[PDB]
Amino acid sequence: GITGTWYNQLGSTFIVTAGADGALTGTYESAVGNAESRYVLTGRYDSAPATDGSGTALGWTVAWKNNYRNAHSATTWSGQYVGGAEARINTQWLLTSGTTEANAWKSTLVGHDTFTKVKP
Amino acid sequence: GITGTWYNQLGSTFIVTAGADGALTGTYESANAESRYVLTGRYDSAPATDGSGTALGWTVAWKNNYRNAHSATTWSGQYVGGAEARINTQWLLTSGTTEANAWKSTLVGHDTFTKVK
Amino acid sequence: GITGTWYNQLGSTFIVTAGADGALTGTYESAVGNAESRYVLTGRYDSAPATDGSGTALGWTVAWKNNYRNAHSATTWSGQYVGGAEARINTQWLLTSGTTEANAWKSTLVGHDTFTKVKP
Amino acid sequence: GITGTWYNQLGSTFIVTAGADGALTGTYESAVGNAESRYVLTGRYDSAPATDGSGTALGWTVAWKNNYRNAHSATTWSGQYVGGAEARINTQWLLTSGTTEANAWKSTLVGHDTFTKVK
Repeated sequence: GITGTWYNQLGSTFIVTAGADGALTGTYESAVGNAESRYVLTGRYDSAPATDGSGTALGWTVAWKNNYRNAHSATTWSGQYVGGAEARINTQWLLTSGTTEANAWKSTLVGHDTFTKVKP
Repeated sequence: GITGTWYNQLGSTFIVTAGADGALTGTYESANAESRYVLTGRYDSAPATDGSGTALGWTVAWKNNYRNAHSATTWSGQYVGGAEARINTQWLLTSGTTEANAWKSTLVGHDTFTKVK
Repeated sequence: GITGTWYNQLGSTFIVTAGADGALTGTYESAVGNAESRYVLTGRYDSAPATDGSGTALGWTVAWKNNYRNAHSATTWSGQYVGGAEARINTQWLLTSGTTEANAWKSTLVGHDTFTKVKP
Repeated sequence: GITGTWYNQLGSTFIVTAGADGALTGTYESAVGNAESRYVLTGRYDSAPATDGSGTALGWTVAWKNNYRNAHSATTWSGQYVGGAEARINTQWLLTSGTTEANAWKSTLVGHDTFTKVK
């Protein structure tokens, strides 16, 4: 299932637990950006997905502050878990930095990450 | 500043508690009990005091005890304080799909939340 | 109609002609970023929209190179024209910079611009 | 290196010409290539990219109307071209459908496409 240790295409490590209530909890370690060591993540997933072959919708957030660094920014990943021999979580993400109003136009980066339970 | 009730531009409301450890927890109401959903996210608990906003994000999976849309939305944005406080966000809404339909799985948009209806 | 001079919420100037064949042509002047004066734009729009009250889908691109500056980047706006007493073009945009492979993860900004024929 | 035929991860094809001063013009079609699947594309690219190893920024639009069909929608692709023996155009896209104002919240899909010179 969703619970386990995942890696994206760039080597970031996503350690997550999916609870019966639809909760996601865990830690994220980023291979890119103004980040070091582990950061808390929380999110939600559909705990009763369809039975027609569709994936399981989910999302989570990391605020890029821990006991060692603060980048004044947060990323959300939105996507779906696809089961099978090679389980996969396919996502698109938004990374918003705190900015002044004059700089808000350049506050948000966008991209896509794919996660598997094997390293890239 | 973040803790409390917020209203978007389209008739949605949420109530959130911003914890001292960076947690966001609360309830999102898209329009009655049947429209209330759990929300969970994170925010920068030590933002700059230089005029910059406070970065944050949260997720709602659209399942409750009454309904299930097999989908989830994430909002990514920043809180801006003061007399006209705002949470300015962009969002991604992913639906569970088959592989053949995955190309059309994700909608994108924006929401602005205020403390006054 | 779409043809005319439009302004976004930041005061950028969008001068566009919508041709009978679905073509958009014109110039863009940005209120923000590494930009000076007018840049070429081209795009497309639905020249026969639905008659059920729906807006008119459209999109356009600016590469941020002109005779004065080159930011090595390009923005695409995707949206729809909404007729009314206060005509409006509502868009979401992607701004991709040319980067190295190691920096590609942070190559693309995302935002939303709304245009009217009156300057705010 | 941009001019020619490109193929995405899901079968789609485009034939583009990159003009000297930054114009992109061409046709976007399905893998089958029948006339009913072909649409005009136009866009722009950086005609003087950096020389430090960075990609070439570009974008283009297709409105999904041709002489045969009209889906009342348009897609923009924003990305960069990377040359070499394994040349690529790496993009993210936005697909906006015409909607009423009440449905505007669900008007815009987002995704990503990677284009290569071989199928």
